[PDB]
Amino acid sequence: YEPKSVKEIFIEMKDTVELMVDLAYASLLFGDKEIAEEVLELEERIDLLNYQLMMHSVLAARNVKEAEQVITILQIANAIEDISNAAGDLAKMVLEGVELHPVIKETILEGEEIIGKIQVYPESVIVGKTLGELDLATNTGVWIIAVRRGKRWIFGPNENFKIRAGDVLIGRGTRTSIDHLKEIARGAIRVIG
Amino acid sequence: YEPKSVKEIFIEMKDTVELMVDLAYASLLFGDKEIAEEVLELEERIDLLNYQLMMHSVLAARNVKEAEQVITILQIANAIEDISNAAGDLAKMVLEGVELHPVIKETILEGEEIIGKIQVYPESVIVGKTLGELDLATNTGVWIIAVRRGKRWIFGPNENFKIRAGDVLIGRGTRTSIDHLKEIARGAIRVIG
Ligand SMILES: [K+]
Ligand SMILES: [K+]
Ligand SMILES: [K+]
Ligand SMILES: [K+]
Repeated sequence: YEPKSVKEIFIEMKDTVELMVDLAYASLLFGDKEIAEEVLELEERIDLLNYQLMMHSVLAARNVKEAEQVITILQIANAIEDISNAAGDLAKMVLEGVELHPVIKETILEGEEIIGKIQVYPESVIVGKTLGELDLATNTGVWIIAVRRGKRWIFGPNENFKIRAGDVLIGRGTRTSIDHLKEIARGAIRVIG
Repeated sequence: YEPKSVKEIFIEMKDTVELMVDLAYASLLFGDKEIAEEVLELEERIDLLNYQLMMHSVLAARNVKEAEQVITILQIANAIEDISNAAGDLAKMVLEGVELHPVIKETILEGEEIIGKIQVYPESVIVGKTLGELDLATNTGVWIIAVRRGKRWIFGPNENFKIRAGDVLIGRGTRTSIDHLKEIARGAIRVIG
């Protein structure tokens, strides 16, 4: 069983907690319980990652100096853990079926950074391309945090994920970026970058 | 004194806490105490905003139904507050001069989403343009969270902020997006979008 490094564990924690906050907001925006449940499942992966980060960290330190540096890692993971649980608190609200004040969804759609639902049409130039090749974050400023494909959800999709007509992309980015990607997705704009 | 709405207060809280997390990571990456101090100052603005959100919220509810909806707002603000304090915990570490384990900066530079320092040269096409007109988030995928201009920091700059040669932009985005913006900033790529 090949050994993982502290860094790769740390990186997954950081990447994961950020995905969780995005999905938490998405679950509130669309009042979607499945997205919310994904957030709680990720919250457990965070706890697991944190445990491994601690195991690795602890064993790594053998002298005072090393110990002090290992502690800085644990402190940041602790802060990450707090952000994780906060995201979990947001998801719980959706899972409880609570009736949300209307300003909540509006706020999510009107902040500097929003969550948007993007329908992919048959004639769009992104149909048949992987996220890896499209690399939407880089090329559009829109970060794809999930895709609804029929009755299934693909959360935090790879660079290997290939887009199909009918897919519904859940993206994060500025309003303008989102509206832009929609036109592309609609096929109205037959060019990316 | 014109009345603010719950939404605008809520929006500033959400926008602000996100800026705080970005700056927290930036203060760790560059071991920069001034950025870290900005994070603690923002943490106070969050508390203030939260207080106002509570005042407004409380007064708004007059019946059981309204009260239940107002509570959903307070619950989310509470989660935001937890993310705020977590960001503050990260900044405290930098302010304490703690010696960071090397994996920390590497992790910030190697995650899915990174923090990058971008030098603007005299010959770059963005010199003399406002963020509003460049709207880098939309047009490049790079989110500018701050600018170091000489001996001064401008945090969370407006759409009215005009870029100058010599400015050092602090951006958030994918590695590829960041490297791209650097070429533009270098003037090597005389075209944006
Ligand atoms: K040890
Ligand atoms: K805590
Ligand atoms: K009342
Ligand atoms: K707490």
